[PDB]
Amino acid sequence: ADSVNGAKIFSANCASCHAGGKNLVQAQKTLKKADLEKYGMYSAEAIIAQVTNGKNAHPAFKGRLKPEQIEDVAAYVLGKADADWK
Ligand code: HEC
Repeated sequence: ADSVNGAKIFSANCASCHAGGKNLVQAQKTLKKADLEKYGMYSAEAIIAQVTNGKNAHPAFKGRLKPEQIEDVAAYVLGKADADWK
């Protein structure tokens, strides 16, 4: 997958709710590494799944994003989390 492209996908599709790796509307569930771990989301497969089909009422992106773009934003998210969202 492509982290750098994922940044772009993230800015257009995720950052409204997850700016800075945070969660503007549900502060308990951010994209920081510790919160991803807590919720069993610290993996590309988990993130892809969440974003694709959107369960837990999460926005679903299958309609508007290609698989490859979903893979890309997931790798982006994991990279950022590892870097503590800079
Ligand atoms: C609001 C309109 C959102 C947009 C757009 C996206 N996300 Fe989101 N995300 C949102 C909420 C309200 C929650 C918490 C409830 C839940 O379903 O988990 C989340 C959570 C996530 C998580 C899990 C974070 C954690 O458990 O700590 C991930 C990994 C996630 N969101 C990823 C993500 C991505 C990649 C997005 C764009 C493609 C995206 N979200 C958009 C709300 C909203």
